[PDB]
Amino acid sequence: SRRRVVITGMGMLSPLGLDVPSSWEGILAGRSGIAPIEHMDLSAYSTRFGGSVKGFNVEEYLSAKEARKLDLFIQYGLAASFQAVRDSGLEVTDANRERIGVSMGSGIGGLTNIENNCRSLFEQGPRRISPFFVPGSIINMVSGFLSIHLGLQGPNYALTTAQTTGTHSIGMAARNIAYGEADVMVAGGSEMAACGLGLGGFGAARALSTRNDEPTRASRPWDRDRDGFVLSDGSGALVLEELEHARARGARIYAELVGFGMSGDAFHMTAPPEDGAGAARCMKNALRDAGLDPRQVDYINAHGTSTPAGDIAEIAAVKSVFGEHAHALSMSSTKSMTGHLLGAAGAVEAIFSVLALRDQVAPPTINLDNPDEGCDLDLVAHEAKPRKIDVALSNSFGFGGTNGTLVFRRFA
Amino acid sequence: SRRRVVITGMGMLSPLGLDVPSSWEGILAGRSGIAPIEHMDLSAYSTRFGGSVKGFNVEEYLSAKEARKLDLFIQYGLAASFQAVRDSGLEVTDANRERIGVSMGSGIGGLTNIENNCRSLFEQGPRRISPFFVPGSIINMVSGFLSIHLGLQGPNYALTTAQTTGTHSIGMAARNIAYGEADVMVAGGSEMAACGLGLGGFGAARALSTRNDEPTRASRPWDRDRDGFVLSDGSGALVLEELEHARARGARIYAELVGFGMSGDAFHMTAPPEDGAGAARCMKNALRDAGLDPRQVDYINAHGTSTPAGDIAEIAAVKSVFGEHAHALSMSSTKSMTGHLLGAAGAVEAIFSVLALRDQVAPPTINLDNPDEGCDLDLVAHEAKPRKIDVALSNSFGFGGTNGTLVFRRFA
Ligand SMILES: COc1cccc2[nH]ccc12
Repeated sequence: SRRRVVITGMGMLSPLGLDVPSSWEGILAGRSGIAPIEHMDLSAYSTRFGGSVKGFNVEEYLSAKEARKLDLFIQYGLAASFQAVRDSGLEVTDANRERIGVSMGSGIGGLTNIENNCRSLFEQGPRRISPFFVPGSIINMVSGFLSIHLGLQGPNYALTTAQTTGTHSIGMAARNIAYGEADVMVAGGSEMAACGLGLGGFGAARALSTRNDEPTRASRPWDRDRDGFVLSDGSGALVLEELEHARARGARIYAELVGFGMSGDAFHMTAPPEDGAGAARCMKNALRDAGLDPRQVDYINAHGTSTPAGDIAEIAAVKSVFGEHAHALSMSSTKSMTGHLLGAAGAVEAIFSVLALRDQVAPPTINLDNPDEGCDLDLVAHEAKPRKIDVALSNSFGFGGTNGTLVFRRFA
Repeated sequence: SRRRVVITGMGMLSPLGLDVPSSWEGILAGRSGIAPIEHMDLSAYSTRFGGSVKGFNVEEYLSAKEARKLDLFIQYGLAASFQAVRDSGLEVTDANRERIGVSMGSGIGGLTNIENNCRSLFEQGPRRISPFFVPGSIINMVSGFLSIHLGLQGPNYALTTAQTTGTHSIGMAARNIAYGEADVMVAGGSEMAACGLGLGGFGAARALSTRNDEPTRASRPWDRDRDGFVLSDGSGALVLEELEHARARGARIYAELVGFGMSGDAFHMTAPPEDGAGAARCMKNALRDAGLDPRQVDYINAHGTSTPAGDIAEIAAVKSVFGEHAHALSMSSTKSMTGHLLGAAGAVEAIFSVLALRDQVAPPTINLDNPDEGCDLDLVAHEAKPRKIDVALSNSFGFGGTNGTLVFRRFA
């Protein structure tokens, strides 16, 4: 019979910091993590900036010998996972190791490593491909390497649902616990797509902002002068735990995960429908799953990518789901500051949604200077808004018309 | 309680055939699909052979223009999915489309596309990268494109658990239906890693058989002369359906999906533990999920990759789980004929497990000329074995120590 699921630990690498508290301080202060990319020569690229993780030290987590074998997206996923497990206070024992699993996903996975090995292959021959190429690059190896390091023998898997990955990963890990396949899951996502193929490939789709001369203002969700998403790196991980398991060990509980929705648009490979029909269907599923009145929703962490079609589709979906209550809730895009962490977006944004509940504050949508036609909700323009938040919703929408919604509420 | 899940449609591309009946005819005849890889200079490579899909015509499924946008692994996944939906007879309507979802996965995803776009990037720079590079290469686009083409609005996602992908996709899709989130799911996996990067990547780890002189004899699970797995391409898709839904429309039911097990080894990144402790937990989890005693199992489709460590771990696991029944069941590796389809292995082997139930026959382990030390189970050496099969297991054990088991039962 369906059990309740709470959040007992969180971990993060973002363009705003090397952990949760440092990231959250940047969020509440309206700070941009977006800057010209230093790690490669992008003079031939139409976009030369993004949200980099600054000063990441993998040797806070892993031996340099093991780190060298792993794509950055695996290193970021392990860092957030280790932080979340530590933050939980959970002790892994022979008694509980079979009941603790992991679902850390990625949208694109080890593109940097795949590019570097493709260069070796093409310039020098197959004998120069790394022996660690496959286990060092494939998406499931966050879950794999975390289980090996911590001794987690529960369900072990990874989702890849493009920009919806971190939201789906957390929702499905919550379903694992809810229906008794696990008592604890580490769940979230990680992404490092800032290589030639990543910036070049999104560039070739003309999906990215090209505001190279003012990167901190590039990400401007619902602003009339927005011109596409800002590519960002990092990771979010949460420890999800069955309520009575958490209560039994005296865990600190940040919030309860009460609702999860999925829906497919069945509309277009990359474009969202302008009326937000799939996102509305996904939110309604999530609110019904949480047994809520839609009027209980106080805060929405929007997908809010800063694309022309995506941002307006979300306003349409929120108006359609919430009717007059759409004018009472606060909705913000933290991508205004972090940029778009792709498969990690829904993981970091789930964490920001939990902290909005802990601290009773709506994070701002920075850069919202001139809201576009129809973008007339409370979008928390410019500055953080202290307010009552009992229920918070986090939305993600990705390529393939794939939608995810998570519903969190305060736990007393 | 929980709804029952049945299989009403199946679809496949494999090295044996461009559909299920052709593939299955090859399986029961002990035919190898392994041959030197064509239209590709493998001179500098230690492995020059594998399981290719032969004579695949994508214009049976897609326009030339839509096919040009999509990696081969996506093409293969869509072909299996379209076959499976056709085979099921299901009519998608406005009344059921929100209850029909997709979970089609891949282990490695778009290596061929990444490789071809690397060529362009290194030679000519980023402005030659295809606009469809990202959506045409990411793993969730089989689910994406299938949902868009057929108007499916149910749960839309993609698993990526390396060589466990197909088994986990089908199992979690079955959970979706059992727990009322969907009435129908298309589930399985696809793979096309026969590029420089895949042959090169696995070859650099010396994981592949190098028996270039006799490719049809390379894949020889539990044989003392085995020297690693054989890389293979293709796809499997199953239509999963709630039982009352299938009966109401007069669906042809192949078999019932009664159990799903997951575990993590938490042991090593690429190698299983010698005693198969993880594979044992996973099978026991699957049988407990099915409410079945190990004694009720009649047929196991092994993971059976032809690796020294992998094959012996599976013998140890089966002896551990099944005790005095270990010899009574039949266990075969269809990878002896198909090679190792990686993320699609669990999908095509779920189909062969269902057809073993339909036709009351254990497929052979071909090339099992000299069983290794302790390989003394009924491994169905050389030739198919007609026998009673009421309960059939399909196991996958992949990188990161990720395990999956599906339990299928005869339906009457
Ligand atoms: C039991 O585990 C699950 C995995 C995936 C999806 C699910 N929905 C309801 C339960 C469930």
